[PDB]
Amino acid sequence: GVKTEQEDVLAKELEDVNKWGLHVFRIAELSGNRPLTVIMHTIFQERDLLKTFKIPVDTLITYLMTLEDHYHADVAYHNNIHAADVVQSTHVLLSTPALEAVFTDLEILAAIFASAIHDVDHPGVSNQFLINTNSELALMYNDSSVLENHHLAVGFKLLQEENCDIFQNLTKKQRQSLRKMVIDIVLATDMSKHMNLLADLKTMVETKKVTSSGVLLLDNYSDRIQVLQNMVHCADLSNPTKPLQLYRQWTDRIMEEFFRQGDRERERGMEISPMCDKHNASVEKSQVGFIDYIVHPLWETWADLVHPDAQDILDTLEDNREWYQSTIPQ
Amino acid sequence: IPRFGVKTEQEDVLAKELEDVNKWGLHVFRIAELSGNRPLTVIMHTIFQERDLLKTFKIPVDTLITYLMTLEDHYHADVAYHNNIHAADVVQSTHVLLSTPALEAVFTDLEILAAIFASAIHDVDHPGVSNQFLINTNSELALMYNDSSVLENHHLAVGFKLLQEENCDIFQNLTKKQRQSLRKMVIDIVLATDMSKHMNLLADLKTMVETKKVTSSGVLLLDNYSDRIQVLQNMVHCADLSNPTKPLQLYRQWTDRIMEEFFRQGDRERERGMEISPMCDKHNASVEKSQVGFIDYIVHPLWETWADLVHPDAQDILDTLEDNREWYQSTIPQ
Amino acid sequence: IPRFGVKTEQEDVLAKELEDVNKWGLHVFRIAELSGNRPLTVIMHTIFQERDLLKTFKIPVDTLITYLMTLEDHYHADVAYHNNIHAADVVQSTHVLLSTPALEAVFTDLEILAAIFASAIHDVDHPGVSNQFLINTNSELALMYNDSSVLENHHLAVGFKLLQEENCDIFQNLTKKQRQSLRKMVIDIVLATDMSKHMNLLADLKTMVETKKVTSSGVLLLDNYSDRIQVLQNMVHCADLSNPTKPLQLYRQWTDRIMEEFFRQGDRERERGMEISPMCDKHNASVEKSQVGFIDYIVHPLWETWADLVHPDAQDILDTLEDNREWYQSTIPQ
Amino acid sequence: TEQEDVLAKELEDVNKWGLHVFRIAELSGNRPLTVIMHTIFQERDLLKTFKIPVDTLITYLMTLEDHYHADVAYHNNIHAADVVQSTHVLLSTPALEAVFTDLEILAAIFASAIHDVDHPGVSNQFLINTNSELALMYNDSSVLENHHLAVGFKLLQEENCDIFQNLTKKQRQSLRKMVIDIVLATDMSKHMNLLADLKTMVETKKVTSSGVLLLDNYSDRIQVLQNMVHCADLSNPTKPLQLYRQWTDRIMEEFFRQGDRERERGMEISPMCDKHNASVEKSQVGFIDYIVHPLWETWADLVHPDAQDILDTLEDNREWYQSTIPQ
Ligand SMILES: CC(C)Cn1c(=O)n(C)c(=O)c2nc[nH]c21
Ligand SMILES: CC(C)Cn1c(=O)n(C)c(=O)c2nc[nH]c21
Ligand SMILES: CC(C)Cn1c(=O)n(C)c(=O)c2nc[nH]c21
Ligand SMILES: CC(C)Cn1c(=O)n(C)c(=O)c2nc[nH]c21
Ligand SMILES: [Mg+2]
Ligand SMILES: [Mg+2]
Ligand SMILES: [Mg+2]
Ligand SMILES: [Mg+2]
Ligand SMILES: [Zn+2]
Ligand SMILES: [Zn+2]
Ligand SMILES: [Zn+2]
Ligand SMILES: [Zn+2]
Repeated sequence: GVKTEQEDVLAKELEDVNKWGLHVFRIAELSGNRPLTVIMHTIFQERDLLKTFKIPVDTLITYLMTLEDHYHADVAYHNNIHAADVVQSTHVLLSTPALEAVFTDLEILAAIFASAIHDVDHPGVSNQFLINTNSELALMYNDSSVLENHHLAVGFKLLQEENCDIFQNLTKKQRQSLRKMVIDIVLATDMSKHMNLLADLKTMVETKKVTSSGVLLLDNYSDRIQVLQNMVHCADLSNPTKPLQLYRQWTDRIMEEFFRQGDRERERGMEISPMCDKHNASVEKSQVGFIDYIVHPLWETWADLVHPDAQDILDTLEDNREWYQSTIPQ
Repeated sequence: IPRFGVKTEQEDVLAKELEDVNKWGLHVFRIAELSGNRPLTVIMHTIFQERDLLKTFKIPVDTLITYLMTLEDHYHADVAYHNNIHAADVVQSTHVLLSTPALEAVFTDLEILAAIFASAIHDVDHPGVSNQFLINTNSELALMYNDSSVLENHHLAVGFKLLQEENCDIFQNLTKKQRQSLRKMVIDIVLATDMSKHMNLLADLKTMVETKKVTSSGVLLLDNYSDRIQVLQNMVHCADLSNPTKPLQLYRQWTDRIMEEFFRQGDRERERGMEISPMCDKHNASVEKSQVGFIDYIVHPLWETWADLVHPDAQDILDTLEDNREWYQSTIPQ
Repeated sequence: IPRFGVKTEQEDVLAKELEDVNKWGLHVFRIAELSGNRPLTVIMHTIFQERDLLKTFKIPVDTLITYLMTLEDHYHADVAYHNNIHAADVVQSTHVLLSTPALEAVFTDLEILAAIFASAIHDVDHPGVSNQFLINTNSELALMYNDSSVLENHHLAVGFKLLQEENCDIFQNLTKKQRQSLRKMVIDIVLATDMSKHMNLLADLKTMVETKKVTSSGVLLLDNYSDRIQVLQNMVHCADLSNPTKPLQLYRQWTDRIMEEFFRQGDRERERGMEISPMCDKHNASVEKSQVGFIDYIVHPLWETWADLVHPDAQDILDTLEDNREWYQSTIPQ
Repeated sequence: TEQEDVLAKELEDVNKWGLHVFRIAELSGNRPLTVIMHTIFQERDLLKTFKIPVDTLITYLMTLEDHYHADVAYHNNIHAADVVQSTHVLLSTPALEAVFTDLEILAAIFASAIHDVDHPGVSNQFLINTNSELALMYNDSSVLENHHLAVGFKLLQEENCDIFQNLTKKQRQSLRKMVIDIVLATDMSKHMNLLADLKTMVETKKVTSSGVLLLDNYSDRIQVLQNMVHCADLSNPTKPLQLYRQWTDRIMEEFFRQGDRERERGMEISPMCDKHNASVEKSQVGFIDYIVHPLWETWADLVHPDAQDILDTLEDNREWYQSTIPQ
């Protein structure tokens, strides 16, 4: 945008880039459906990643638009807006006090890049649906973390398009390390890995060693990646912790995507997946259940790790939790 | 969706619309809305039944429906022109062209099957951007197909690959001979939809019109495979370029869609600092002029030659084309 | 249609050898020669007939043979160890392990089919280099599989993909539930052959041995999918690492082959200026020492645990392993 | 070093037609493709011209050579080395002095190097008949040729393998198109049209102020490069008899293996692939009479008289096989 209105409104919104509760939907509209491109770019300047890793601006914008282009516009929930949100949320979690000066620039880059591509080329249906229809993607990945593996493959592969290699100036050592962290992070986003991820996180909280700086102590890759994996995982499962105004938009979108999968399964004569049958759904009830058995249990543990950094996030969560609970019909 | 084995009110209305399946000018857009965005599946199913293809090739009905929905699911809902509605249109248009009097009893069931299947998969998984855009961005699709008929090769590969999903092999009961023949014809047909082949296709079509030969029943005579497939390639190519030959109401809807798709590519090209492709600049475009040029240089030359081949069965179609051409002519702002 | 699945005038001598298909120590190399380098095809064919799997799963014989030939053709003839002979060996070995008294009537026909098929495809299209080599060169394969169990994921993909070639779907008559169950078990088994999972597999095998339960019949009790697939994973893993437990004559040919393959990789890593992988440096090698070490830290701890699970069915296999270990120890140049 | 001397000794003929490519294979430890490419790249100063780091070049050459099947009797790294070296000699022909740019030269050499990479040792039809994944991906059209290209370019993406990293975008785009055009033209299904176009060019042949071929447009320039590499690919019968017979034995061994596999599967056995009903000699004479001679004869015209000796050797070899045809 130039010295006009359309710009001011966008730039004014990008001002909240470092705050939980960013009006990502507003930005999506204002940026002409380029929330991932503008939010990623802003965060990259904000963290001075272009300079640090010598990323030509044009290569970065080209890769970003390409990546965003590979998110499906026709998918209600798993699209570029969700990706921008997970990225922005991770960017905020990276700045939590308890993690001050803990992670390197490269590790920061990995968490942000991973967030950016963690759902690219999502068809809007689950792994199980792809497995049951014997999709080519499922045959390729042996029914294991099919989509997650695919998100990774596409994210890296897009680096190869014209003027898209944003890591062209990283040394071989940086590339090997970045790639491994990105893979470890994205694969951890598969919900089939939630429980174990949460378990290890709790075990870590029970070993919580703070440094002379009062900041978490991570002296090995295993601990370092585990925090990064859970961070991005919390960001991916953070809709319930956002201002009700946003949380509600996310809920309607996920439900629309689920119901759409349900209709496809109904068409094909397949068994309709949980929460995907629009004729017998409990949106309000499912949200409460989602928060009770997964979101709240996860964020609570995370709050313990960075205590008291995420205290406000939890309150918002428990609050939103009540809101939906009180909307449950009778 | 029905109630106690009876059609729903919507299914009934859908059925009444499908009554014009054998007519040029079907309200394909209404069919799309009434079918819940399943124009390709219903039109294909209607056509297979009408032509008794399920029995002839022993295609179980469940398998056909499953493959149809799967094929339709792979057309992009976010692509304004090259989507399932366009596929359904090319299918129904080819279906009407196959029934032309001049081609009565000319083709076998397998050739008919091939022309129809080819029409159904001809643009599957179209990304909404041209081959050149895929080539210039060094997409993996262009790498895989060596920048040659990139999209056309991809449509074919996807069309056939989907037969491998659960209960999707509609050709499971065909012998190897039928399958190799079917496959060869379908591949020959779809690759012929690449506009870069237009001129040579048209050159060949004319050659045939020059040496055209009618049989005992005033029907076209096509010996060798070269001439039979050539006619099928041109038939599906005509169908793919039939929007301007349709009643103005339908034609204008197609024009809005292709222009919307073109402008989106232009916008992406501009964002990327790439040269903007012809007719893709929403800031510097002449929709009317382009449609006039499109008809004069490509569509009319092709259809006039086809009208000649099946003379005089395509007379009305040609008259409608010329009328739409003049209409756009008088709209060009001066 | 031939007797053993492949034409051969030495068929008589092939029959003599194949009579030992149920025996530990089959002359797989001799069978490879007599069958015309078709060890995997004839041995698999023989086992399927013997176990009556063609009848049970309604597998047409021509389809089974076509798939087997296709699968075998996809093992590299230029790879000294991870080839069709190793595949045939693992299959036959798994076949014997499945027949151990302690497991009589424990596994279903579907589970048996999974273990055998998994063994057959577990190394298909192996390039003769390790996962790290594929990862360090940024190969397309490692890119696709995100550096995780690259080869193993590939073996599975190819194994299932080949079912799509002409007349190769040996599972065409299985119900959808049988296919999904089979598919899941096969994947679970092949992914477990990744040596990076050896320790965790063994640790679990030991825990099972500690909590070992038997039925009224003196047969292993396996209550849940978890314990079932675990025994099958370790079973195939044992067969894959069974060379040191075979008659010295056979064991030595396997050692010569794996060493040749390792050195082959070492020369490639040397040319490329890469760090040479362990045991892959022909200039600094201790073949004998390495075998003894392999037995002491990997092979014996695994087989001792397996022997305890099916005690005393594998006592002779364990005794041979120890006889062979001593042999290599006595050949270490001092 | 003892053999390093023999290698360098043999490599002195890299500019000569009839190089003992088989000996180079042995002396180099089966690295003919890599060594010959390296020599030619230095010989033509290509590393400097395009700023190709030596380490990157050799890594890619080894990687490309590794993707040639060592189990395949004919379409392997030895055949690729041979086609590259032959293309190298043809490019140096007097009638073409200073005609082609270093990018066009690079294109022809590169294309020759990758033109058969990852060849399975069976024909396109075999792949099509078995519904192989490759045929499904390429819609039964130039299946293998398309694949050779795809692999050739994909391998540039491996660790330190991008030999074109320092070419401008303009050069990369131009090179890619030329390489694709050249390799796709090695598909025998394109033979007749290529020849027809080469003959036409010979009819309307024009030369510059220096007497070298006058190639005015891309269409004409690429057509000459396509046919050059095509001639290099079909140059076995033009080499001295001793090498030629070694190649015939290799191709027949590959064909027979395919025939054995087709018979095992109950498939129709492809022409010349039935070891129980073969006519090696007859096939070579027919191959020369209907394809190799018509092609080389027209090329000889185009570069007259540069290829006279090559054509004479070809005709002699043909007479030789003729005399071995039974009955
Ligand atoms: C994996 C899935 C069960 C987790 N899950 C869920 O249950 N509901 C209801 C959601 O809305 C949702 N959004 C993301 N993940 C979600
Ligand atoms: C550019 C290509 C899609 C061909 N083409 C075209 O040029 N114009 C103007 C159209 O309206 C059109 N509609 C379909 N194809 C079209
Ligand atoms: C680590 C192991 C799986 C690979 N490995 C090995 O190291 N040695 C020494 C062998 O003899 C051997 N035989 C098969 N695999 C082997
Ligand atoms: C027909 C052709 C494509 C295959 N073909 C052949 O038939 N003969 C006799 C050869 O010597 C030969 N050399 C390469 N290709 C060959
Ligand atoms: Mg996800
Ligand atoms: Mg098209
Ligand atoms: Mg293995
Ligand atoms: Mg070739
Ligand atoms: Zn997500
Ligand atoms: Zn179309
Ligand atoms: Zn193995
Ligand atoms: Zn060749």
